[PDB]
Amino acid sequence: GHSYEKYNNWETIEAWTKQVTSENPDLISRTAIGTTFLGNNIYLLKVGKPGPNKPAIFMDCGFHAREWISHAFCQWFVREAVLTYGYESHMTEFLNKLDFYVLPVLNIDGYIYTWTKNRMWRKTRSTNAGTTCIGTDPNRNFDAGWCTTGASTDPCDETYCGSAAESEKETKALADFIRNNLSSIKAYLTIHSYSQMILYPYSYDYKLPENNAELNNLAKAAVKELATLYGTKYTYGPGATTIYPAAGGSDDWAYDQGIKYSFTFELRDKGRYGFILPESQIQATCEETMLAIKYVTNYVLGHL
Ligand SMILES: N=C(N)Nc1cccc([C@H](OP(=O)(O)[C@@H](NC(=O)OCc2ccccc2)C2CCCCC2)C(=O)O)c1
Ligand SMILES: [Zn+2]
Repeated sequence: GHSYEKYNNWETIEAWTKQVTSENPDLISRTAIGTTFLGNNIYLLKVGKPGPNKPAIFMDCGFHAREWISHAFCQWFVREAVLTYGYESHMTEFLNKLDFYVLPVLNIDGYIYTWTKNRMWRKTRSTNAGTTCIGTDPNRNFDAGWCTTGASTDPCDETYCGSAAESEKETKALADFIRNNLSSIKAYLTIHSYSQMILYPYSYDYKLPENNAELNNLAKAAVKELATLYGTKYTYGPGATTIYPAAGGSDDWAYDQGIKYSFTFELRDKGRYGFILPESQIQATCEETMLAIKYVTNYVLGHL
């Protein structure tokens, strides 16, 4: 049984994507953009009032298996969009004017594994020749300064960058989809935990975006909206120096594809529970994160 206030396993999440789609056929369609190393379907939800050539925002969760509040949020978001459509002015405008592409869980095989075997697992669950070490890091596997810094060429490492960029069926599937929908996608948002931050490019080098001032202003105003609920303090800035150098990330890659608004979110907390954020903080985390996402969304409306 599914709950938005608890963490769901992949069976429950899969069943939910099918169920939430069938009940909101007017606001949600559902596809699979590919399969994982183990053969699981990577589901994508398109949320919005259908219409001709609508611009889109793309958000994914569950890059990293152990970061459960991530997966929890994509689900919370989807329910917020469909429950509040027509009743809350801003989301009503949002869904009429654009589409949200929500990818609930990218790294499905890893996420299963954190339920079955190792709650602290991070990487995919693909094999590597010549070793029993399992997994590539999805967020070192994109073609953005690939494996030049902040990434390991050791398969046993937590940031193993893979045998080549897009070696993972999962990262290939996501890149392929983005690359084929470049004309419509205006923002890219990728949800991780933890740290309470909003990051923008770059991490594969120490240069800043061409619209550096704009993204800085935007992040600053987003973390302000988020604080308004419970006073939760987020910080923000470029990835390389706000967290660490790390090439091959999807935010840098999407940006260099030409998506001008490209952010990595780190949700709660600051380490007191870390990846094991208790279920009793899901709702409050998700509620405050919504205000940040919606603020960014409204701004992007200015550029359609
Ligand atoms: N292009 C990017 N690198 N973008 C980016 C920006 C901010 C964070 C991140 C990601 O960080 P993350 O996985 O969410 C996560 N990092 C993490 O688990 O790192 C594990 C690790 C283990 C061994 C070596 C190096 C790193 C949080 C970072 C902030 C402190 C708390 C943990 C990432 O490492 O892919 C990526
Ligand atoms: Zn992560």
